[PDB]
Amino acid sequence: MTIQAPETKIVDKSRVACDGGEGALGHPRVWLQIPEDTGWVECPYCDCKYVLKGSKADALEHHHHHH
Repeated sequence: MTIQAPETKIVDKSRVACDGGEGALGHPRVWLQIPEDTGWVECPYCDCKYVLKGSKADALEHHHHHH
């Protein structure tokens, strides 16, 4: 019903100290590891999708591709 909330957030480190959705829906201090293999991790409470800084999942916005 709530269509949830895919909250994309780019982090500097791979292991992210997440919490959850609403106060009563998590927030116990949880650390999720972002795999460079894909570039993101999701927390099924607030649906916070953490993208790794500069990862292949962070290849949006605009390309560069070097020479």
